[PDB]
Amino acid sequence: MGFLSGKRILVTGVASKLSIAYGIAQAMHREGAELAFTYQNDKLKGRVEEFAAQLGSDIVLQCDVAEDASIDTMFAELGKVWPKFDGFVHSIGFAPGDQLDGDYVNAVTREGFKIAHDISSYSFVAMAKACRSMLNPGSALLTLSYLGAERAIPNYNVMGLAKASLEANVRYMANAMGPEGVRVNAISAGPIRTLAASGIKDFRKMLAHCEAVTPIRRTVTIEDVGNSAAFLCSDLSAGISGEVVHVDGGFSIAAMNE
Amino acid sequence: GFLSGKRILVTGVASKLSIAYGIAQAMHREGAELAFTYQNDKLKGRVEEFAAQLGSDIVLQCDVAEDASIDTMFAELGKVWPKFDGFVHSIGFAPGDQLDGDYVNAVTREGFKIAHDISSYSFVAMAKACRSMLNPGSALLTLSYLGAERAIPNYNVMGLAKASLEANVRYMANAMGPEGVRVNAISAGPIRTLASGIKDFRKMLAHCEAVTPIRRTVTIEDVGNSAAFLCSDLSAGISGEVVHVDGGFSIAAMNE
Ligand SMILES: NC(=O)c1ccc[n+]([C@@H]2O[C@H](COP(=O)([O-])OP(=O)(O)OC[C@H]3O[C@@H](n4cnc5c(N)ncnc54)[C@H](O)[C@@H]3O)[C@@H](O)[C@H]2O)c1
Ligand SMILES: NC(=O)c1ccc[n+]([C@@H]2O[C@H](COP(=O)([O-])OP(=O)(O)OC[C@H]3O[C@@H](n4cnc5c(N)ncnc54)[C@H](O)[C@@H]3O)[C@@H](O)[C@H]2O)c1
Ligand SMILES: Cc1c(CN(C)C(=O)CCc2cnc3c(c2)CCC(=O)N3)oc2ccccc12
Ligand SMILES: Cc1c(CN(C)C(=O)CCc2cnc3c(c2)CCC(=O)N3)oc2ccccc12
Repeated sequence: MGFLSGKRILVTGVASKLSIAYGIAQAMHREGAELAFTYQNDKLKGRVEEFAAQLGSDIVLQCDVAEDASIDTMFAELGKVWPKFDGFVHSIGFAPGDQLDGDYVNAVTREGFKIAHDISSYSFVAMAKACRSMLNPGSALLTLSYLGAERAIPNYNVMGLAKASLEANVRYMANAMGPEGVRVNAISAGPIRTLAASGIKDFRKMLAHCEAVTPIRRTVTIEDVGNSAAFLCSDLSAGISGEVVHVDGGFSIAAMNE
Repeated sequence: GFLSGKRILVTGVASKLSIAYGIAQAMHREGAELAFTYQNDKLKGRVEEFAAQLGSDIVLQCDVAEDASIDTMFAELGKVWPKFDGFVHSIGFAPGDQLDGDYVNAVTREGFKIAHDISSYSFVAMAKACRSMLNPGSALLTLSYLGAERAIPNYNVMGLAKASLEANVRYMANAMGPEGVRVNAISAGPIRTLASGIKDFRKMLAHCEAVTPIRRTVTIEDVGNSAAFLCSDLSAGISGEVVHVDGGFSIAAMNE
């Protein structure tokens, strides 16, 4: 048996075999976790049920994180099979496409700001509120952030604020839930070409420039972050809570190349 | 006055204890011309009174929850200050219920929505509205708290809003830099005002004094001076920065 052996983990945001959530699910199953999955729309229902079936999982439940009721119904359905379980992965992020186009202060709008912060930052607590009573002692919660939280990156715009809010969310959640044996962490992942990479401007050239100046000298993959994710949600990470772990290849800690 | 020749809009003054009151009169002392805003009909009188005490005639209605109110405010300001040299963003709010006890139990979607709407978005929304009017060498300022960067009990979602605000500072600074605009934040230490009203320690909290390097909590005058400096040409080399004005409380750990 590998680590995460006796663990039951819920994985959100699996929209593709390219999704970060797929890479994470693969690693967690390889390490022997019993998984459950969610999907937003009925367009995804077909795909997620198969990825879940490949990974050996009967549990595949709809959930749009915009709605408090949707979240409650999902954890009620999950309760029928998983009365208690050992945490979940928050791999959801959205902001109206047009918000990420050009100059930040031009693009940004009150509604763009709301949706971005609601879906990418609050969604994480909403979900933790709904299943708090089901979490086992020693359980672990994980989310995914980007360097845009810490720095001003062109055309990332409002998402950077949502991610900043999210990283603070990890901190407060970890602090609130610590005492009851629950750890909350985040992975600040490097740039990967997934469903969130389109229709982003200059994404090809951005990865090329990013792979030249990142110390490890390659762009990170969904396997690398899946591995860290599995570790963060495992008892090997029992001493880590409220932390924003950079699975960056070392990009963020360098400056001025070449 | 190192702030002389500058016209700066100060918001969020509602009391002599108010943090913007300290900033305004520090800004006044250094020869700046000031304009003010008030959120409510309730505040109008007090903001008019202090505006008069600082030699200002420009006092305008502005609720930053409404885009129309902001645009009407800057439209009304345009008639007197067609162009000016930036503003001070001393505004924050979450429903009171949100700032009490366990964060996860306290927080709601609506409480999160308002917290972020009023405390973070309003800052850029205001910049958005007056971007046309901002002179080269203009400077924007906002006020934050350590709860952005660490988990403070009973600060709760305000910490998330503040974190968003501090990120907003960097993005605003990066976007508006090329047009000669600077955008920074003062992360102030705890002060007795607001308004902070109905907050649990609080005086227990106010005993940071024992743990804070300078052996006291920071004052409205300390923040006022720093804010004046940050909005002057003296701080021409500083942009997108979160300057901690809390007597070095943030940089210390385990002082008994
Ligand atoms: N470059 C990257 O791709 C990158 C880097 C760092 C962090 N991340 C983060 O990782 C997470 C996954 O992003 P990705 O790009 O790897 O794959 P992705 O594009 O599939 O992620 C988006 C996910 O959001 C879900 N979704 C959208 N809105 C929803 C909502 N309100 N409720 C429920 N489901 C909804 C979809 O199922 C989808 O899987 C995001 O939070 C993203 O911010 C990605
Ligand atoms: N006092 C502290 O302990 C402390 C510490 C660090 C930072 N700050 C920050 O300083 C700023 C002002 O706080 P203060 O201590 O001066 O108390 P205060 O109560 O005087 O300031 C809050 C201000 O928000 C304004 N306001 C509320 N909702 C509004 C809206 N939608 N539109 C327009 N105006 C609205 C009020 O008029 C008021 O002037 C806040 O942003 C707070 O986050 C305060
Ligand atoms: C990296 C990187 C990403 C990936 N990433 C870390 C993200 O957080 C992406 C977030 C995202 C949120 N909402 C939407 C989209 C992407 C695409 C299309 C859409 O309609 N909505 O996106 C960027 C956008 C601009 C700059 C860099 C990046
Ligand atoms: C310091 C400090 C403050 C002050 N501060 C830095 C803040 O950033 C905001 C305080 C605040 C924001 N919104 C409201 C209230 C206080 C009271 C009543 C109300 O209706 N809304 O508040 C705290 C709350 C808990 C712990 C510390 C603090």
